Amino acid sequence: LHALLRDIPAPDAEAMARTQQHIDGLLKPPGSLGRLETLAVQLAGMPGLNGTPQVGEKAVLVMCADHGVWDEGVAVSPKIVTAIQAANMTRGTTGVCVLAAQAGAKVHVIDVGIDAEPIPGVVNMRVARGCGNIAVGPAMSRLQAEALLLEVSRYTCDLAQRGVTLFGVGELGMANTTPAAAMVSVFTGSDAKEVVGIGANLPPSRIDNKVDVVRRAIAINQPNPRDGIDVLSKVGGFDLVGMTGVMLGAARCGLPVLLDGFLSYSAALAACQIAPAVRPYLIPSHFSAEKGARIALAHLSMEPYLHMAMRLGEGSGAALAMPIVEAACAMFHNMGELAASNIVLP
Amino acid sequence: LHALLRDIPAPDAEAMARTQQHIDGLLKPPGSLGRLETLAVQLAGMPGLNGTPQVGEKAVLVMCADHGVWDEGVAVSPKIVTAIQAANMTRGTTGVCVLAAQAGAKVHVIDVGIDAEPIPGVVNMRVARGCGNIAVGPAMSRLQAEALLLEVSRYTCDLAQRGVTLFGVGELGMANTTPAAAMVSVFTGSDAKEVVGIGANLPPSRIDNKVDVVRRAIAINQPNPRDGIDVLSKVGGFDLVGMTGVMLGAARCGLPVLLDGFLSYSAALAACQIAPAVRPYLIPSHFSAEKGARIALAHLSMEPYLHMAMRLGEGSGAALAMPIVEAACAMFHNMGELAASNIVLP
Ligand SMILES: O=C(O)c1cccnc1
Ligand SMILES: O=C(O)c1cccnc1
Repeated sequence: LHALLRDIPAPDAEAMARTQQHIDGLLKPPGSLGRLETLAVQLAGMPGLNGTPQVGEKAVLVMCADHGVWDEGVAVSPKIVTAIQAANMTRGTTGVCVLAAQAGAKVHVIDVGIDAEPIPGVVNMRVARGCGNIAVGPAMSRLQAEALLLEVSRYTCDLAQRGVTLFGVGELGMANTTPAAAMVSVFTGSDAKEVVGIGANLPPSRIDNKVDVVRRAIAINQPNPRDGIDVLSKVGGFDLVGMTGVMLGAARCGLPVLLDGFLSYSAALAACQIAPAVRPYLIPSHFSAEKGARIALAHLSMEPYLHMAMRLGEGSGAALAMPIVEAACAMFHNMGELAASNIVLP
Repeated sequence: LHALLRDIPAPDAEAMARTQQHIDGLLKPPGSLGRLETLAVQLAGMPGLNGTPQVGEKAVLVMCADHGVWDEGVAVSPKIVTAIQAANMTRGTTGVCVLAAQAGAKVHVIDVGIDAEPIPGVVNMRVARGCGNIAVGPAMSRLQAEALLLEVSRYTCDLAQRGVTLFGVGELGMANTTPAAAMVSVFTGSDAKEVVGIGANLPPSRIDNKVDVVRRAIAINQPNPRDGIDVLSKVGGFDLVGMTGVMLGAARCGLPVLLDGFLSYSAALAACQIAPAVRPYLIPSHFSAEKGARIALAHLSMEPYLHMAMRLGEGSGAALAMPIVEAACAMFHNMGELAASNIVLP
């Protein structure tokens, strides 16, 4: 693990300078394609990409797990929905499934801690049958967190060996917006009231209780904001841990990862805390409708491309942004050049 | 023309109610897919769509024309770029071409007033060799404007007869951000300083002159803000007119149109002024980097989906948003149902 973190490659400034120059020569006013240009250059700096903006195979990794905090009445969805939906993920009927198919991406469902019998067809990396209730103690042990990070990290880099060049991260876990909010509060230094949202249609009344639960989790566990693993293990969850693991894995592999929504932002804060070298590999997708999204994004210094008021999760926003990534590549490789048309701009 | 405007269909409230209900039953918390849901319902109300969110063939119509106002020093691109780029549109090397191909859309290049010899391969609907210089008089005659509207309108609806279900609008015309700004100022009641941008890399110094040119255009022509055709003919251009015509055509045909950037917003204001019935058929794509974009969008009451800081034009933003439209359709048709999984949410 220390190794892993040690070996995360820096971005290739040389490939990036070459990309920039190429882009500037394209058939358009310089910088006119804005964020599409910046993205392309960003991709070019990624070592696993072979010095150019490219997209080969695509995969969305969905981390599923249950949370003990569900018992605190912080979620209106029945707990069993985690297991049901995970199964549905196998049949291609879920939101992420439909969107991924549209993007030509494959979905990998990973069980990191569902509180139910094993689901056939789902990748088994189960830590336990749901994590501890963060309101009265830690979600899991440091060991458990570190092990899972390692395991998902490897699984991720391994997919690279098989042609995957672009990853997307997602989750599934009833009540997971609670630990997500706690992490955000901790890493950001924001008060819980500011970052706690309605999650999956939590009624406005019930909010207060959610905020109190978050506060309790923090007071009780005293996670250290300077230690991302500390935070994850104390006030996070298996699903959140697995997401951070995908990010660590892609980075080590020198490949890009598309974030999803709120849950993903929380995992991204932790990953960046654990290894700042991770940052350049992350790509935002959309702007989550969750209340604490703006704050989380600000701390990551990211501006998402899509404003869809989405708040489903599962990696649906990541899938939806994949075509954008491919567009930056198409632009880069298929557009004609100014010089060739004899166009000279001041 | 009065006919045409007369026959624009209202949206189908019945299909819309049916869509909403179907969406609510999908495998996700209600309203969790946000804007993707709203879009789907919007499409379902479009009569040319057959009561459901569907996307058959896609087309981007690019209206090319030159402007006499170029002589006022309001643009740094050589005038000839309009003709060059129009030709390039035929070879598939431009920005819109590359993006449309990625979206599986076909690009139709239409010459409505390029100041050069006819370009083989380009649809010929040329009004004149560039429009009049709005700084000292009107861009064209009311007759000319009305005729072009009619002609493009028909061309548009005709494509429908051949399987096109989704249109995208674009333009190409050196100096066109000047008339675009004038229209925006007029329709919005905003002062020119607020809506005049740098267009295609106009140097900061040169701005002042651009603002003065806009003001002059307005003082001199006295366009009537309550008459969209009046405004288009006086302080618009052929390209702008053609774009409005596509919008009128799609609406009459009861089909959706994806807007592009700043130039497109200006055309949309005019179309809406001419026929409010047009509004429900319009779909924003991205948030143009042009200074006056926020104001124009506010008046159209639209919030774009994409924030890419783009400012190329040609219909590139429209092409980039097409996958989003298809996503709303995929969601609608391919997702599983709550009831089927025995999921009950309060
Ligand atoms: O932003 C998300 O991904 C999200 C928000 C609420 C509930 N589930 C997921
Ligand atoms: O927003 C646009 O479409 C645009 C802005 C500047 C120059 N050309 C096009």
